[PDB]
Amino acid sequence: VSKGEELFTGVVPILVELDGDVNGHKFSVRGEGEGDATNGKLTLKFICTTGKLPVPWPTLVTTLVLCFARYPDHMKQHDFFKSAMPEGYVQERTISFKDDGYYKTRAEVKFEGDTLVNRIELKGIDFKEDGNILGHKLEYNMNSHNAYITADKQKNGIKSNFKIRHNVEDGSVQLADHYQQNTPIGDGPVLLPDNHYLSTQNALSKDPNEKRDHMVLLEFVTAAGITLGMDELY
Repeated sequence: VSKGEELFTGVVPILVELDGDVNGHKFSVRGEGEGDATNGKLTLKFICTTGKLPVPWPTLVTTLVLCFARYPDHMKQHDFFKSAMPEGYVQERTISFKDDGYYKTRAEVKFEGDTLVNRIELKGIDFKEDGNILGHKLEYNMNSHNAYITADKQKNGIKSNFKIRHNVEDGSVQLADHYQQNTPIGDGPVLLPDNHYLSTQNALSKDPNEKRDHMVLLEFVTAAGITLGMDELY
């Protein structure tokens, strides 16, 4: 059994640190805020600490803490992310932008003291310098999306693939194809889920008093997709 989910019954401080390198354009992002897994809510503010972000903020949303998803009571058995805590998990992605370059990300999500920390290394390769990404042609928003989760028993974790649709400023859509894999950091017991999905919504905004390049982010993540019998009504 895992008492990791007991770490998320209250409001939990969050720290996010990202080092990025896209086509040799280097940058760093630091975010801070708090997560409320009981409601599936994230409240975060991110700052590009190196000045100007060379990619659009929306393209980093998926990279910048699924342990804060709201799993309904009758799905708590399928919450891999909290089960790996406090030792945490590694989250790896390839994000392939269609007709453009790709991100490779490696993150460690784990508790450091009282704070849930997401520390990411990102490399971007083969981008067009005036594509939608390096050219900053994407709208500052984030459509709602459902990401299917499947067990990865042969790696003792989960995997997921899903397509993010970024609205382009001309009205077209930029597809970002995500392939994701998570594996625990510690040796403890983890829950391997049945197939299900996470339903995510986002609101991106700006802080009036912030002169630095930044993103204020509200996010909701709720698990769904596991059929509910009357046996769980008990």
